[PDB]
Amino acid sequence: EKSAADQIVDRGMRPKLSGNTTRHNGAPVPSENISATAGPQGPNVLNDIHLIEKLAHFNRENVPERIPHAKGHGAFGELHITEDVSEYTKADLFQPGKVTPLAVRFSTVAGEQGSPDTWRDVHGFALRFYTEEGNYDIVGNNTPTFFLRDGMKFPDFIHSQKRLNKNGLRDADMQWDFWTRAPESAHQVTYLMGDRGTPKTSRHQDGFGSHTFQWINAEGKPVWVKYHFKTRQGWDCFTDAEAAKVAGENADYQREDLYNAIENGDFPIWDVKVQIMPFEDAENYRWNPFDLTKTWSQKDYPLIPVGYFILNRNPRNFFAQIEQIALDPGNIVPGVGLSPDRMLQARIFAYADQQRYRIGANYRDLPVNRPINEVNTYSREGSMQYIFDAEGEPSYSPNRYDKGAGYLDNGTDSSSNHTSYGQADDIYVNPDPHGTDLVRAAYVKHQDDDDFIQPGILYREVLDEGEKERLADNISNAMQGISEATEPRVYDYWNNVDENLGARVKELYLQKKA
Amino acid sequence: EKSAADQIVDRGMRPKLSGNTTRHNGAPVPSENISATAGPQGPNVLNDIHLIEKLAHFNRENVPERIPHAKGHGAFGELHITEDVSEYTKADLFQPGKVTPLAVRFSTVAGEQGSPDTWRDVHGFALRFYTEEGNYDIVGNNTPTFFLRDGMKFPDFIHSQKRLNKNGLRDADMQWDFWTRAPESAHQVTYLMGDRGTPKTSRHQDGFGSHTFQWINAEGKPVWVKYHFKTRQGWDCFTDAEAAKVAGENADYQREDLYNAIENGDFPIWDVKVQIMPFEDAENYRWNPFDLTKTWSQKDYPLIPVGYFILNRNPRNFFAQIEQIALDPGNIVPGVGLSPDRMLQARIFAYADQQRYRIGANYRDLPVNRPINEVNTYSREGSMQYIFDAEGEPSYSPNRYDKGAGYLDNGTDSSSNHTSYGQADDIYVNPDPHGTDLVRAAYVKHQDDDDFIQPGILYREVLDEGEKERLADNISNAMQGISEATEPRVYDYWNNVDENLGARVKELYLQKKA
Amino acid sequence: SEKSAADQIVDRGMRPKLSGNTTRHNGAPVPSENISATAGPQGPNVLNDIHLIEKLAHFNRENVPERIPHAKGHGAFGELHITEDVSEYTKADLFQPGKVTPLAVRFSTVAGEQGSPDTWRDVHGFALRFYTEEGNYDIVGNNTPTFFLRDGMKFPDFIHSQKRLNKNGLRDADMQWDFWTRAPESAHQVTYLMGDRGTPKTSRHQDGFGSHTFQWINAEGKPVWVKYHFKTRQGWDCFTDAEAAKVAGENADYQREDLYNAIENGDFPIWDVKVQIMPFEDAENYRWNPFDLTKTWSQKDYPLIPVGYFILNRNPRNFFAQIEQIALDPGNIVPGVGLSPDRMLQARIFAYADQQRYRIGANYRDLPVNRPINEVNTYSREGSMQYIFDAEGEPSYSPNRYDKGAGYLDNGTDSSSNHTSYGQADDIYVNPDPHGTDLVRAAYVKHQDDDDFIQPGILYREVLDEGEKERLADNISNAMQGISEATEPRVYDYWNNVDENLGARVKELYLQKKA
Ligand SMILES: NC(=O)C1=CN([C@@H]2O[C@H](COP(=O)(O)OP(=O)(O)OC[C@H]3O[C@@H](n4cnc5c(N)ncnc54)[C@H](OP(=O)(O)O)[C@@H]3O)[C@@H](O)[C@H]2O)C=CC1
Ligand SMILES: NC(=O)C1=CN([C@@H]2O[C@H](COP(=O)(O)OP(=O)(O)OC[C@H]3O[C@@H](n4cnc5c(N)ncnc54)[C@H](OP(=O)(O)O)[C@@H]3O)[C@@H](O)[C@H]2O)C=CC1
Ligand SMILES: NC(=O)C1=CN([C@@H]2O[C@H](COP(=O)(O)OP(=O)(O)OC[C@H]3O[C@@H](n4cnc5c(N)ncnc54)[C@H](OP(=O)(O)O)[C@@H]3O)[C@@H](O)[C@H]2O)C=CC1
Ligand code: HEM
Ligand code: HEM
Ligand code: HEM
Ligand SMILES: [Cl-]
Ligand SMILES: [Cl-]
Repeated sequence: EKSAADQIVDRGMRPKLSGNTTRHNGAPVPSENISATAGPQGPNVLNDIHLIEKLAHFNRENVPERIPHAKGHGAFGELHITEDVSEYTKADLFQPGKVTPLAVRFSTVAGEQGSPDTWRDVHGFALRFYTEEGNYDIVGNNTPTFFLRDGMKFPDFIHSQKRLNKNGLRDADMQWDFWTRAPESAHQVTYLMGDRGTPKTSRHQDGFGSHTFQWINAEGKPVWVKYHFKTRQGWDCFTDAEAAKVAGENADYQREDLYNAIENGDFPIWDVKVQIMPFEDAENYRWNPFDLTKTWSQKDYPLIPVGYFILNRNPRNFFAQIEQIALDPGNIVPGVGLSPDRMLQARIFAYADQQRYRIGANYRDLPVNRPINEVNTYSREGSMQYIFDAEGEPSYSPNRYDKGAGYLDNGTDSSSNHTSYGQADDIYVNPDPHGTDLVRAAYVKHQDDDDFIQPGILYREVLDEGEKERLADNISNAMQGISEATEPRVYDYWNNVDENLGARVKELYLQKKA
Repeated sequence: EKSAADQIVDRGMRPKLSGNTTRHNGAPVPSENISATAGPQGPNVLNDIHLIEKLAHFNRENVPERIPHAKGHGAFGELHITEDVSEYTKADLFQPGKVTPLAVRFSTVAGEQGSPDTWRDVHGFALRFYTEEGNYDIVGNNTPTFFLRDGMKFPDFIHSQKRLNKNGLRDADMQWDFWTRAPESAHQVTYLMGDRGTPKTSRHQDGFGSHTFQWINAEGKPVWVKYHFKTRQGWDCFTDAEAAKVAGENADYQREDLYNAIENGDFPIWDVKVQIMPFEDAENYRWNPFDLTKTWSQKDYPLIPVGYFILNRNPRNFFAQIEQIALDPGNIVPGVGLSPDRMLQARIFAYADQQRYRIGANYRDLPVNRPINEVNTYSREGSMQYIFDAEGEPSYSPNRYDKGAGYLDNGTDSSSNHTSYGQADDIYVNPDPHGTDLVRAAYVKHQDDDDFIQPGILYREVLDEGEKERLADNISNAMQGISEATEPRVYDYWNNVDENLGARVKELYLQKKA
Repeated sequence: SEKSAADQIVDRGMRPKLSGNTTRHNGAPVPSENISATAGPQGPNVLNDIHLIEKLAHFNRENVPERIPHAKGHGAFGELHITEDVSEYTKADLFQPGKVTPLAVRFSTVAGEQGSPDTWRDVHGFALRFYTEEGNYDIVGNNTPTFFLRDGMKFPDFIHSQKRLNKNGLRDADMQWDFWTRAPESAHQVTYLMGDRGTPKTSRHQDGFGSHTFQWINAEGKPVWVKYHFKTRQGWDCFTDAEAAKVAGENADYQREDLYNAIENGDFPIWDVKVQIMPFEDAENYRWNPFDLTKTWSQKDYPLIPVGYFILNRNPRNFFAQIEQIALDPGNIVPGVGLSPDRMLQARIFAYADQQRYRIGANYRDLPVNRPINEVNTYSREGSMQYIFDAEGEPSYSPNRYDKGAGYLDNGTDSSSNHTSYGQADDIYVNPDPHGTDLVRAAYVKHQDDDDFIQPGILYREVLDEGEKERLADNISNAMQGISEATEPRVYDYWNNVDENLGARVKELYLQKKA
């Protein structure tokens, strides 16, 4: 019952201790039960050192929860490569036969800590691979798409899914007012309002990178990729009513399920697959290949196998290793790049920015966040600096010593004299930008790009009749509480997805409005 | 539609705005919808100033939640004095005819920010009165008693009610292991496991100061007091099953109920009453009068009316005025004092300590935390200093200027030359300390002091047959999941409360188990 | 080389020497430390230069709140060696015969901020940590046997008066003297401060003192009162007022640099560790209140008793990580050591950890320099930046059904109900008579010779040589420059109260320099 992740999860852990407790300076604790007073009925004294230390540290246990994805849980495990994808990527963890330790965190989106796992919501599906060339995180979701195509709109969407400023209540009118006024949301809202909005567990859902990313091979050739993590346990979903019943019975149903499964040796597995779009295919694809609200059809780009991952290790300490994990899509490694997906580009900034605040400036030094290789950096100081460089090493580059600089640099000067390095392939090999100016512009318009065609295809060509009916039923449930002003916007929105769906949504909504 | 609290709840509020949005420097925002790129398909530029500002501030929305009592909600209103209690207290807010603005926050204890209002739990009942001699907070609960008599044990109790370190799950075995090994808990556990563990709303419960406090009149004469807030709406409780059903239907049931009631003009009212124990009655009472786990019998000390309070104003902004309120039992005013209740004495330190961290060093300056009178303090600086003293005023006392010093001081020197002020009645007029040394000691033992007699009396003399049966049923439900190691300890604990209760608890537990 | 017993401690958290190329904080290779990525050579900077943003953002977060007070300081590591038998007086492990214990020290000024000169006239901090087998024992002392105040309520007043005016950010002579003359309990320490010892040349050329009365308790539980004295083997060596001010401009880090260089060159500074020991029963009848910080115990009544020595033989590996982030705290006591009814000390026992929780973070105790050598067994958990955590599944509460344990007075299995009592809290201190049964705000118990002026008067009349007496008056009159006309007579009276001849000379010199 060993795990490749054991090295990682044992970092920072004390041995088992017994006898008597100590204060934080190591001195023996007199009592955990009775505080010191000036006479049995006299006042508490200021100098009960343990009392104050115990209370003060208790007072500082809590830290800001994530916004969004506050409610979550995770595990550790292993990635196993079983295919040869070296033609497409030089990324070390993806080379033939590689086995790489991993962490994963699953989550909901809108609710706070302690909110139920089985509220209808997207679920986060966020992986870290502790690779030989650094931590590579694929911070995904249980959906191949998402609600928006521009990060500028992300805080609007998340406030609309959270609580009204006046009274701290979540609100149907607000959710639908936003969604109908941001019709790019239709693809993901259709997915969310279906059966997959309420998966039973974290084990019984697929995961996806959602965004288009780039793979680059040893020769520098790029291809566009999408990640699919296909559950070996299978999709398994509650109905709307079932999900609510479970929310009241066990708000931590999914957290408990994953813990139990691993504790019992029932290790969940996902097959890792990719869609691969040749660089030359992108401009002419029927949909914009970088628009997050557009999936690539699997009839055009079938899933290609890479390997599998398995979760075989529960955390040693939930707070230290899961609450404090700092999963970040900007944690890329050689052989992997980004794309002109504006949502992705905003994310590459946003996660580390939040983590610097939520955890601290030195969050990268915490056991679960350190890579397996040594970090060679000129960064220094900051709050709670546990790790520091070898004595006397330089704080600046270029310098006259040997600590070094970037791989493009010579290590000895500032690259003046008009030195150029060229295309920043490590970010991504870019396609045509279609303009020479700083602009605020639409995405390049491809033949079938609109806000409604893909969820309409889902409804008309993929869903069975039971799925179609449950979708309409779920939507009409989610509509209860909207204002009269919002009603026709919602009718119009669903009509635009499909006129039969829209008709049925309105029919059921009106029956329930009573 | 007016409230005395209007002055307070309007502090910090912007006027209604329209037109277009602005950045935080006041410059016009170009778009809330589209971010700037270098070409339509080019990379996002670093200098989309609004994008980064919007994302970065979004990233910092969350702050540490309270530990404990994270999940709560509140309102504002008025305290009205209707009786003359000036013979007992000189406290300004309690003088005849006085009408004082108030805030209140209600809460659960164990769960985090998103957790259901209707989990079985104690409910917090925390009041601020914005008096002419400062903010006076009575930070109470919906129970006249509590689980412990020494603050040293408080973090143990709260960890036992929260989540296991390994897996983030709450745990029955942990809750009962602590409760039965800390049998002082029996009084409150009996109250908690009865109907009152699941009140339907915040309006349908009493509130209590719980601790013994002190009242001092204009002549300096002290009496011991306990606060009772008697609901005019009446106690109204869910069954165990009903509370869980509601948790799944609406995790914010009580928050929503209070908001709706006030919005609809159905203003909830509580009658404010006190028990008053003469200073000379304390040593000879059948129970220790300062032990939080001991209530004063209302047969011995009947409720004496003081006035009523009414909640007639919802917050303008929930986060700003409720999440950020810093309710603190150390917020006492002239005419009110403490007592040798060790729990109370620990609390007088603990709340401000947490608030300095949870909110910030300058939390007292936030609109909802400022008193109505001007604060004259030598404190200065700290993070986010909004309010500062008049230009050039001195930073130290004693000084040669006019800002002043304490009311006991002369305003000109340091009170050297062996100056004494005598008894610190503003803290409390103390009873005998029963010793001359710094000690860790039991409370003074009164005739009927033990851990079990009071809940036994509740069971044997107060509860009706349905209440007694539901109590046993609730306990046996809450026991599901305890280890075989814990079972006999729990059987014994309940037998100590009452032999018939204990027998029924074991009977129902064994029926439900396996 | 030169080994140190402190090597274990100072090596904690240190990376090996690295070469080749730099990496981002996720471990991926850095393309450039020189050029940022743009959309075309003359195009805009792109958002997704991940290294650029990470480098700038972590740079932006390098600074942390400096200490208030004692912001400007520096330190080293070394060894405590016991050479005498004091076991009849204390059971404290580090003080037992033959014991060798690793140590840290930080020296400092008081009023100035992080960038301010080491040689401004000021008290100097002398703060020791001993990494003992029974926990970290810190003696957070100063280079004076006394201090300005006898009640912690007044401490923030004194420190604001030594810092900057609220309106304009300037330090101010009038404010300093207005406070001192209105708080005449300050006279003892101000006399010490204004003499030669206000300007020691280096950290090595000054004594250290615990200042407060502490308590020692032996194996049988018998207490004695003690004061610590750390007697420099290098000897007191002081600048004049003029010399110190010149050095302040020439090298603001004169003392920091001196200590670094001394240790690098193998010139390890040493102090002899001694105590005054006052029998418990002597306390009530001493001519001065033995718990009043403004009162020293005469060495004629209580001579210095030798204990051992300490030596500084190791420079820090990283100044910020090991010195700026050290959390020295007088509340870090160990078995065999206790407190006393010195109200300044009692306030300090609260204040340091309180500031450190803010200045560093909730989990500051887990940083390499702050961890003891023994394992910490605590039910505390979580908090920001939790690096260290308990063994998997260990309980978070006591009493519990497992083995993690509780306090040494507890039984480990219940809450000590049923009216359990443990008795006198000797680990805090064996208390003397409290002289009352009520919560009060009261003077200290008045001993025969207690006043605010006799002790500095004795220093002036019986201890100082003629040169010291004259330089004292000259230094005081220099420090008075800038006081208001209102403050002048207060200062004249204050010095007259110390000694009429000193007062006359102070006024003479002050008026010569004013006009
Ligand atoms: N292309 C993609 O990456 C994905 C697309 N979709 C949706 O399917 C539509 C067609 O895509 P395309 O790949 O061309 O067609 P395909 O028929 O090849 O794929 C349809 C996909 O939809 C999934 N699916 C089945 N039931 C549901 C449901 N209740 N809710 C959400 N998804 C479900 C299928 O999973 P299964 O094989 O287990 O039946 C399958 O992955 C798209 O418009 C999109 O909305 C959904 C998931 C992935
Ligand atoms: N003394 C006090 O301040 C209080 C005591 N108690 C409990 O009552 C016992 C007797 O106290 P005493 O004042 O001498 O006797 P009393 O008969 O005068 O008061 C009994 C109290 O118990 C309340 N009560 C009724 N049902 C329940 C229940 N389901 N769960 C919890 N409380 C309930 C009553 O409320 P109501 O009048 O509305 O029926 C009343 O306030 C105590 O041992 C204590 O456990 C409870 C509340 C306050
Ligand atoms: N009792 C104590 O713990 C100390 C007292 N003092 C001062 O000395 C006075 C007499 O104390 P007592 O112990 O009875 O007499 P002692 O003669 O036994 O001791 C006098 C002390 O004063 C020190 N001293 C010498 N020059 C100066 C100076 N320039 N500035 C400050 N201190 C100096 C001496 O150091 P050295 O032996 O090297 O000459 C010695 O430690 C006290 O009122 C106090 O002000 C000062 C330091 C410690
Ligand atoms: C521009 C759009 C988005 C922005 C700005 C954004 C930003 C953030 C931030 C700041 C966090 C908190 C990170 C932390 O504090 O550790 C977060 C959490 C998370 N986000 Fe996003 N997000 C966006 C869209 C997405 C998308 C499209 C996905 C999936 C493809 C996603 C998946 C997740 C997941 C899984 C988490 C939780 C990670 C964990 O378990 O720790 N987000 N997001
Ligand atoms: C020694 C025992 C206790 C300690 C150390 C303690 C400490 C605390 C702390 C630190 C907070 C968070 C405050 C904040 O961050 O704003 C809190 C919340 C709270 N406590 Fe306690 N507590 C104790 C027992 C009690 C008792 C006996 C009562 C009732 C009589 C009580 C009622 C409350 C309430 C109502 C809140 C939430 C206040 C709000 O709504 O903001 N606590 N407690
Ligand atoms: C009631 C009076 C006093 C209070 C409230 C007080 C409080 C403090 C605080 C809060 C710090 C900053 C600690 C940190 O953040 O690490 C500090 C620094 C310091 N204090 Fe005090 N102090 C008092 C009097 C004294 C006395 C009498 C002495 C010496 C006997 C002393 C010696 C020091 C030293 C040496 C430092 C710097 C420690 C270091 O180098 O890190 N203080 N003081
Ligand atoms: Cl920040
Ligand atoms: Cl803090």
